[PDB]
Amino acid sequence: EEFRPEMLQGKKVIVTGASKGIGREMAYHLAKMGAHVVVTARSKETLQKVVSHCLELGAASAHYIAGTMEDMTFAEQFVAQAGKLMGGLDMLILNHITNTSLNLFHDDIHHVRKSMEVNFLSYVVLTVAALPMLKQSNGSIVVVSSLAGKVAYPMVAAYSASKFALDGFFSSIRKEYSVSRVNVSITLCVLGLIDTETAMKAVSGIVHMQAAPKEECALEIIKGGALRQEEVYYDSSLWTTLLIRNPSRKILEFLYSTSYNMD
Amino acid sequence: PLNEEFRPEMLQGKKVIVTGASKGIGREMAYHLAKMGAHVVVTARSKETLQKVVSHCLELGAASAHYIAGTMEDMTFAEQFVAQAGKLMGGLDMLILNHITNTSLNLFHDDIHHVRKSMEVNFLSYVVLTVAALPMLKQSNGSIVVVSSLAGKVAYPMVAAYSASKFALDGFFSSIRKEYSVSRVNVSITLCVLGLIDTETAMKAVSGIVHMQAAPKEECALEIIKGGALRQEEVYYDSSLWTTLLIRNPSRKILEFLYSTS
Amino acid sequence: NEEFRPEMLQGKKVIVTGASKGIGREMAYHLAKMGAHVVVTARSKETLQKVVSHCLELGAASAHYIAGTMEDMTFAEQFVAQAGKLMGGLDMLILNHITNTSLNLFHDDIHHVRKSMEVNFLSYVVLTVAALPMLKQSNGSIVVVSSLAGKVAYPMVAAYSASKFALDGFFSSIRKEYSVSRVNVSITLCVLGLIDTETAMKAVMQAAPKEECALEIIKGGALRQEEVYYDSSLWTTLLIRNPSRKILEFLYST
Amino acid sequence: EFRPEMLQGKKVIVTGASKGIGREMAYHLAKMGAHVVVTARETLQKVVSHCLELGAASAHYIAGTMEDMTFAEQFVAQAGKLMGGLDMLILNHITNTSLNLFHDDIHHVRKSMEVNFLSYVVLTVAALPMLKQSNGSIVVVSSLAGKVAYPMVAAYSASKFALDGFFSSIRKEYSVSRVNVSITLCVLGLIDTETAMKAVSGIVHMQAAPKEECALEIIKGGALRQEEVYYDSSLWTTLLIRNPSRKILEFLYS
Ligand SMILES: NC(=O)c1ccc[n+]([C@@H]2O[C@H](COP(=O)([O-])OP(=O)(O)OC[C@H]3O[C@@H](n4cnc5c(N)ncnc54)[C@H](OP(=O)(O)O)[C@@H]3O)[C@@H](O)[C@H]2O)c1
Ligand SMILES: NC(=O)c1ccc[n+]([C@@H]2O[C@H](COP(=O)([O-])OP(=O)(O)OC[C@H]3O[C@@H](n4cnc5c(N)ncnc54)[C@H](OP(=O)(O)O)[C@@H]3O)[C@@H](O)[C@H]2O)c1
Ligand SMILES: NC(=O)c1ccc[n+]([C@@H]2O[C@H](COP(=O)([O-])OP(=O)(O)OC[C@H]3O[C@@H](n4cnc5c(N)ncnc54)[C@H](OP(=O)(O)O)[C@@H]3O)[C@@H](O)[C@H]2O)c1
Ligand SMILES: NC(=O)c1ccc[n+]([C@@H]2O[C@H](COP(=O)([O-])OP(=O)(O)OC[C@H]3O[C@@H](n4cnc5c(N)ncnc54)[C@H](OP(=O)(O)O)[C@@H]3O)[C@@H](O)[C@H]2O)c1
Ligand SMILES: C[C@H](NC1=NC(=O)[C@@](C)(C(F)(F)F)S1)c1ccccc1F
Ligand SMILES: C[C@H](NC1=NC(=O)[C@@](C)(C(F)(F)F)S1)c1ccccc1F
Ligand SMILES: C[C@H](NC1=NC(=O)[C@@](C)(C(F)(F)F)S1)c1ccccc1F
Ligand SMILES: C[C@H](NC1=NC(=O)[C@@](C)(C(F)(F)F)S1)c1ccccc1F
Repeated sequence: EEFRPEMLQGKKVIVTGASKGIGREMAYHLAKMGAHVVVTARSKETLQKVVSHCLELGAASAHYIAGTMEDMTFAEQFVAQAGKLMGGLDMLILNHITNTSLNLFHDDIHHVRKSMEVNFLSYVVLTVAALPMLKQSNGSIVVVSSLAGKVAYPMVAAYSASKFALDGFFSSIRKEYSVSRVNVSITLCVLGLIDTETAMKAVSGIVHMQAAPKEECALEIIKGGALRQEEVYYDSSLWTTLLIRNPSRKILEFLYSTSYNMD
Repeated sequence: PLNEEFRPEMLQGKKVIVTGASKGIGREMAYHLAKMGAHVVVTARSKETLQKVVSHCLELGAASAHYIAGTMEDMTFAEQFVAQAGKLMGGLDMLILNHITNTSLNLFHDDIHHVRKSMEVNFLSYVVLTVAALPMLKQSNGSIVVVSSLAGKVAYPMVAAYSASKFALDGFFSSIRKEYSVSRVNVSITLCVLGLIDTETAMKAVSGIVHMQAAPKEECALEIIKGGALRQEEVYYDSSLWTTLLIRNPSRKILEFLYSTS
Repeated sequence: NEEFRPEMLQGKKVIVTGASKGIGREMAYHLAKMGAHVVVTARSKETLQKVVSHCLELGAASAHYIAGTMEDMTFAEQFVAQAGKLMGGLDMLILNHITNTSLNLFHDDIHHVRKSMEVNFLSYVVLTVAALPMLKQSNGSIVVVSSLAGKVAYPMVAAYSASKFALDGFFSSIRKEYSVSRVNVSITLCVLGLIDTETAMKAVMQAAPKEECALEIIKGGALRQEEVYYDSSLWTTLLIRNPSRKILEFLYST
Repeated sequence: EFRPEMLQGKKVIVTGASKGIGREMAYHLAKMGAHVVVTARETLQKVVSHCLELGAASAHYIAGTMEDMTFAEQFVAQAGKLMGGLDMLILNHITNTSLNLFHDDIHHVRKSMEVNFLSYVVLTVAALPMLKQSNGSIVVVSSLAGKVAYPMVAAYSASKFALDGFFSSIRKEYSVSRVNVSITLCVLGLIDTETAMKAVSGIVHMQAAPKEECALEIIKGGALRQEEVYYDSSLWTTLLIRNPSRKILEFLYS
């Protein structure tokens, strides 16, 4: 069955990194469809604006909780506070990333580590905190990832490590869930260049290729999440999105799906 | 890569670090390297097992053989280990990154400690060891060998934390190889993708759960070294040597080639 | 955009070639049970009468046979004209016959190569050409039976494999021609592994069931699928797909 | 790795050598100092003389139509006599073709199959004793259309696909029977040949590679005893043509 805006009507959603970029755009779509949303990011000032607009858009309710996802206590506590405020949770959209520039890896281990903590580890912590509420609603988890979390790109090594780790972690637990019969879907989003302020300021110097619109991106993420799709692909090039599928991975996974015996 | 056949003489007098070399694949690499007449420095936590590896290496024919014991959970050890290892041999030609944190098969529930420890031991420390070794490797136009798994190319249930860390290795080191191509760094990076190998540890952890043909650790070890010496980008090793034909990704090579002009 | 149910063949007008034995005979039986009109062909006149009588028994709307050799292109063309006359049209053309073949090393057997190409490939084109007006009348379907050896190289089946490869290239090309020209005739290529037919079991390895093979060919044809895969091993069937070929056709489409 | 030394003094046949890629192959072989025999249906005399100007060890022609299988078998015996043996058989000729939707042109399908495929098998059968003696090479020229479906070239595509099925199957027969003759299938994208440019202008919107390098890459591949040789304008494309799932399935080499 196709996508219909009424799927999100009165759904309780969390969106992280929702103060700008694709995250903000997702908050607004959900707002228009009349969902309950809790947005988060570090900056209370920009979050206050996302919230007022979400209200003007017709969100069933909108609120923010500010803090840094470098802090795993905040991450864990935020999900509880969000869930209690809404009276449950049907969808968790994991979107935030730590600030990153294009540069050749030098000696910047602290940045590799910060990338792994914010972009990967916090997502695991947020998922654990949310799973009980999601099991209750038979809800879904949306993980926002990149082309560089599927293939190798220079200039983004710390950031690619962390997005590859997302695919590794979440694709493994999706298999775990389907045998444990946990009715929580996990959707991985693989995005090419998207025209967000920070992306444009980060890349527009070095490389360049055509950036897709953030507003359509955001909407395509929500729909893959709504339709319990395993992977969402989104780029300006149709070539790229055809090429990003990995049929041989799919083959190996079925091949090996028999050679274990679990209960 | 080098357009030529592997010959053991390629490693004679070469200066090599092997991590997690107290047992399993790591120990067999040290032995192979010793038989070939390389200088070897091995590491792991177990002082006592490391001493035994060193003794066999010396009588096997190593130009020289030493060990330094410590935990790769400690990023200060990792960084110092490499400095100390390069002092022992007078430089470094190959760095083989092989160790991993003790892990066993389990459904993920809420062990964030374990996910964290995995990322630190199986991923972060490899970055730290690589930063420390790069100067020495540049002086010798040498090689980095990163040992990985099937579960670092495809999803596999029960190894979620481990798989996260091995995927991250592909992502990090594959990106650095691109960067080494742009900036003209003559240090090869070989990522090894292994199926089930019959190591003590693996055999106990998967017994009764997975039902697969385990391949021989001795041959596995040699293929890794050969891969490294021939400066291959990837090495594939599995008992079912046809499976290794799937795991290569031409769409990925194409997108990497395609975006190479942006 | 659907799933299969036997009732899709009820009242359909279906030609089955190579229907005197093996898979083709099973296909005719399946179609009879589904209540189709069936015109069967093969060389064996006396065997075909027996196939026809049992098809009636089973519930075919009607059943007829016409005997002849598909080495004769004039027979191929006349057969289709007469099959259409007996049925009042045509909904599905199942092209299944092959010439007699053994596993053998290739030395100097040009005559076997040519004959393979004639019977296994060229007769399929002639029958298609003759059937096309009617299949256009009906928005019908062409079902081409092929082989693993028509996708990949196998020693000892060189002439057979040349003819099965040729089928893929010929019917896959016109299939794209029918898209662009908006001809609503589907083309199904069935790629099959070892099947437990009397002929194959002697000539030759895990053999899949012929009865179940026959139904799967019909299903793909009925659902208007581009390719159908059938082997005793699920592993083999996963691998027969070629995503890369799909990309390149997707590519060159512009 | 390849060096022009490799072909100095080698006895080579080039078919369809009176125009385009074929002609260029003779020239390269001439600048390499090879014995060439070239064939086609006059212009061969022009080609044979220019081969001498470029310093071929010898340069001869035999004119005929590869529609005639008697000619084909005779031409090779003749050519083998003239050079006293054969090292490389380069099969390059094709029948004249146009871009066109297939409708009811069975004669063209038949002609294509005879000239483009059956003749290549006739030439190989006649060449096999000599190529065995000299541990030689067979080089088959094929196309994108011989690996993927492509509208407008159905007949051609069938014949090219048939070359792949046939020659890759015997390649594997040669290995298991330890016959030390190599087989090189060349898969070419669009080349800026005089027939191809006239045939596809205004219809295929594609970048054409040059005649010169194509011939050389063809020659190198066969000199180097490579299984397949891809050549197209697109650096892009050529990573997708390789089919690992085919490789894997063939590894029911058992
Ligand atoms: N844009 C692209 O070209 C593109 C391409 C591929 C993938 N993606 C993916 O899409 C997602 C969104 O990217 P985007 O370009 O929209 O991002 P963006 O505009 O930079 O927004 C990032 C959001 O995350 C927040 N954030 C930064 N540090 C944080 C921290 N320590 N704790 C909590 N939140 C933090 C930011 O707000 P604060 O600073 O106030 O905390 C901001 O709200 C990312 O996951 C990215 O990987 C984007
Ligand atoms: N065996 C397989 O089936 C298989 C399959 C796919 C990939 N691989 C890869 O191949 C490589 C070797 O695996 P294996 O099976 O040989 O493993 P193993 O036998 O368990 O060896 C692991 C090594 O790492 C050391 N180690 C553990 N914790 C450490 C720490 N904190 N700091 C430093 N060293 C530590 C161990 O010694 P101590 O405890 O004494 O420190 C031992 O020397 C790994 O990278 C693995 O991911 C193996
Ligand atoms: N069996 C397998 O393992 C297998 C595997 C892969 C693909 N396939 C494909 O499946 C199809 C059926 O194979 P099968 O195993 O069922 O073969 P089969 O039992 O030998 O039947 C072949 C049919 O073709 C007919 N035939 C033979 N020569 C003919 C001619 N010159 N003119 C007209 N009809 C002729 C035969 O009947 P008459 O003698 O009465 O004329 C018979 O009815 C074939 O297209 C084959 O390539 C089969
Ligand atoms: N050019 C491309 O864009 C392209 C693309 C894909 C594949 N290819 C392959 O490259 C090879 C050569 O192509 P090309 O473009 O060079 O073709 P071409 O320029 O037209 O040359 C074809 C040759 O075949 C000869 N020929 C034609 N009919 C013949 C017959 N009945 N008997 C014997 N010889 C005959 C012609 O000489 P006469 O007319 O004097 O007899 C001519 O010498 C072919 O196998 C083709 O499939 C080419
Ligand atoms: C958020 C963004 N992510 C990207 N993800 C990707 O795969 C890149 C390379 C692009 F989208 F292809 F451009 S950019 C990014 C990551 C790292 C540095 C800058 C930057 F804009
Ligand atoms: C070291 C081993 N690595 C593996 N990597 C893999 O891909 C596994 C699943 C196997 F090889 F496919 F079996 S096992 C392993 C990882 C995690 C737990 C046990 C264990 F033995
Ligand atoms: C009809 C059959 N076709 C086959 N096609 C195939 O791909 C073969 C090799 C098999 F199915 F893989 F076994 S068998 C066949 C072809 C040639 C000789 C015998 C014979 F049984
Ligand atoms: C010789 C050429 N062969 C080709 N082979 C191919 O695969 C084509 C479609 C091209 F190479 F893709 F352009 S063209 C050709 C074949 C048939 C008709 C015209 C014509 F130019």
